[PDB]
Amino acid sequence: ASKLRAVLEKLKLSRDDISTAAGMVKGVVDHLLLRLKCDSAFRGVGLLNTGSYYEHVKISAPNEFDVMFKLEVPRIQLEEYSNTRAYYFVKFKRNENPLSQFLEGEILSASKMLSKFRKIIKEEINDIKDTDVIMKRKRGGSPAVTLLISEKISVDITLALESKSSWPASTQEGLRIQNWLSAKVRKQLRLKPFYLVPKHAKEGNGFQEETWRLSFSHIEKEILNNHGKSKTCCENKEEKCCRKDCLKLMKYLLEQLKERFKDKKHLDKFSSYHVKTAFFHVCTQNPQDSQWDRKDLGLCFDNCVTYFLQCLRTEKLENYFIPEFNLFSSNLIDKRSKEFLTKQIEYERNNEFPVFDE
Ligand SMILES: Nc1nc(=O)c2ncn([C@@H]3O[C@@H]4COP(=O)(O)O[C@H]5[C@@H](O)[C@H](n6cnc7c(N)ncnc76)O[C@@H]5COP(=O)(O)O[C@@H]3[C@@H]4O)c2[nH]1
Ligand SMILES: [Zn+2]
Repeated sequence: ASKLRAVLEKLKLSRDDISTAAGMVKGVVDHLLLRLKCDSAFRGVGLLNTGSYYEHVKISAPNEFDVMFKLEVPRIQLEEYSNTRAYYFVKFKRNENPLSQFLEGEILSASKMLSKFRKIIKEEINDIKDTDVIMKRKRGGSPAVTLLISEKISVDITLALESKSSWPASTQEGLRIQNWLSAKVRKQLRLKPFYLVPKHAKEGNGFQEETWRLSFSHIEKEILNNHGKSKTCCENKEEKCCRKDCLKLMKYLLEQLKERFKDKKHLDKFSSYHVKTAFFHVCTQNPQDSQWDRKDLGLCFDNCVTYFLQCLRTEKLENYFIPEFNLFSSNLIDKRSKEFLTKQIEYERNNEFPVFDE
């Protein structure tokens, strides 16, 4: 526990780097919001509130940042890419929109949208003269256009259609927070927009470049900051839970494991979204603030680690919002690599976590 307090103390020692670093990110992002609004399609574009540093800037890892550009898109009609409960075709309600230039039938093409997004951004980068910034569009069908700044700091930018209609059927039994946050809050949250991002649905070898995927990062941000059964959790000397510290340690335990196997990238498919998602399932499972007292940090950390282990062991980690979307299927992650991480976390848990030593 005091070993873990030590670990949290160290992480705090870099709270000011990711302060100044994030101020660069916010600075560049604003340049983009200007040029994109000039375009007719992306006219009503704006920043989505998903991050802690500077209100729109999310931190996934040290020196990795994350921004969502939301775009209001009236009259959405969804067609599920069937049996893949998170992936959707997108249609307008038949009568005209400016997004017209991206249709492929009755369908809004994701990659067609993504392509113009990119040329607009790549064009602003080829113009700015103060800083050296570059493009890194590399990874496997990601919706993220990724900028790199002064060879140190990297930003994921995501286009996000905003639908203000009722969440789709695949989320009906998701966001199971009624025991934790309340039936009341779940109705409030599920009244809020949802977002579609242009991560395409695989077709085996390639993709289906007209399919979007659901996102709820703004809900994730809210249930992280408004995290207690008590409405006054973490607001006074008497209600200090360790919920946020427990998510930080989990994210950090994954990053340290990832460095140790930097040789062959044996764990490269694991992700802080996996640790976050699993941490939400624990909160659902332990709903009371009494179950996250601050002086019980070591116990709470174990609770998080075992459920993660169990998720790796069972090859099942449900998306928090779409219960039939299994982030740990073999569609997505090989049997072999999940075995790998179970062995290394199991050992880490059984020996007071030597990965956190000096
Ligand atoms: N900035 C950003 N926002 C996204 O929504 C997102 N979705 C994918 N990616 C990247 O595309 C690639 C494809 O991974 P896949 O989608 O098959 O599994 C993903 C994805 O299902 C899930 N995930 C990550 N972010 C989100 C998110 N905001 N909403 C839902 N699921 C997410 O966790 C898995 C690990 O992905 P990452 O390894 O962290 O980055 C992925 C990866 O590079 C994203 N990058
Ligand atoms: Zn709290």
